[PDB]
Amino acid sequence: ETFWNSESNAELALTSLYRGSLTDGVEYNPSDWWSYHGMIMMEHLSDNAFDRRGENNPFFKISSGNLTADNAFIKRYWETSYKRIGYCNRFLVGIQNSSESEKKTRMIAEARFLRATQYFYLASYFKNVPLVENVLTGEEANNVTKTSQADILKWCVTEFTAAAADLPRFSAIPAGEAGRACKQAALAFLGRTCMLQKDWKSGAKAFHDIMELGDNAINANYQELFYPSTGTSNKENIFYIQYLENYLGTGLPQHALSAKDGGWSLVNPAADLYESYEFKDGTPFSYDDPRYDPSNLGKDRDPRLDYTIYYNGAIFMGTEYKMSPDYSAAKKEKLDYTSEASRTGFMMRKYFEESTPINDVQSANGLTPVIRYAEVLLGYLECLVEDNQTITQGILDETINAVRGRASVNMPPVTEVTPAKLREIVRHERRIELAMEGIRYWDIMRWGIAHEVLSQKIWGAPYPGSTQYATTTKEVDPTGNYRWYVGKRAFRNPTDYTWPIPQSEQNINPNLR
Repeated sequence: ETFWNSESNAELALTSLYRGSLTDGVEYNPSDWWSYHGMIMMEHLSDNAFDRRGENNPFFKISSGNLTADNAFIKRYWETSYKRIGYCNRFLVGIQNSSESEKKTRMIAEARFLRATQYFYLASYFKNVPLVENVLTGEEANNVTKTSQADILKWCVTEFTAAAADLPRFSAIPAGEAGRACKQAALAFLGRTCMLQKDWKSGAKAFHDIMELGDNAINANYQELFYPSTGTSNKENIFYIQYLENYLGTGLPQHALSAKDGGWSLVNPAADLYESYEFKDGTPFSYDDPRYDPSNLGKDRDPRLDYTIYYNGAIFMGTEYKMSPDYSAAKKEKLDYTSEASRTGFMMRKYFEESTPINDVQSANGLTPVIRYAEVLLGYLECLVEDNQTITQGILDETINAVRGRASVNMPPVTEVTPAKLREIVRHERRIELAMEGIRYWDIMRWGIAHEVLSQKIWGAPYPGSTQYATTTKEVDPTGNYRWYVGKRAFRNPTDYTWPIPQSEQNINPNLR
């Protein structure tokens, strides 16, 4: 009532809309689509990575062929979404009659952006869900009906478009507003919404609008995009989550560092990601190529491999990572099926600013991008290809080659303009560029290839020099490359393209059965 008489009170409410259910530190399940477990660890559901908790862990079961409606992780995603939606709805109603101002107009756009992102993610995975815009009582909420995915996505287009119009451009966001949604953040989600609709023409336009605004650019340094000290002082990270150790610190280090650095090794990259990176001359990787060096897995490979993952013998935080079937379990250096250590032989390097001390691995500074300009450039190109628009070398140079040409990466430029061939090149570049950032599952789902890439066994790092490998891997690598057997998936086509409505909600509301 009187609360809304004050712009500072509106600002306070808006801070809660951004925060959602995120809390300080370690989380054992998602607290938001953008939390470390909600976003980054979705890579565990993809062909890029594995969850150390293993094949029986219900998070991993989301895409392994074993998802059921009583799953605790899908219920978290559902409830945190609808909790934020409900607070956005109250905010949008409550602010309507407050004094007009530029700040009021901006904050309405921020609330609409935030609400629409929740429906974007709900629509990506649950697909057909209640579209709630009004403040409901508990009873009313228990009797809502589903809206189709197509109708939700159309609504998201309208909402992201309206939000973008009234959000400041990226260049107008000062340092003190780091983390706040800009025009380009809303346009990037608009573009992703259009790709889900397969409205490729509209998606190309949304991403191209970001490019033509001219506020963003590819950063010279790839690693620094993901570090707290540098991640907000570049022109590439459009939308991100900043963690400040005195406020809501991130527990990602506790969870994803290895034992030598105080962590629990929860995040484990897989062999199929390791194998995806090109050689330095841009040709595809093969274990049969003489450039493959089992003593230095990142040597003569795309620099993004060593920037993103590490492995036995690599240096991380100034000391050597030791991980092998031959090493000591007491030292948490053994690769096995039980220790508090990597299940694959790989670890994630991305997001860890190695030269800067971390005072508390359970509540650290951190910076996790949600929308990067590299995704915008690759998204634009993907949309043009899918919309049957002619690709020129100029277009390649402004998109895929700007991403590959980043100074710290400097990979050979693409010249392919044949659309069928370019589709696979762009999808692959996107896989490499965005690896371990929580987008791969979203991509393999929307592309309709999840049932192909998640129909397979999961392998780990190669160990040709291991004496214990032959008798301790659950299965000897049938390709002859001595990769560790990690586990398997049997994603169901079509069932696992859609998450079921959580069981508790089906039980309450007959319209959701």
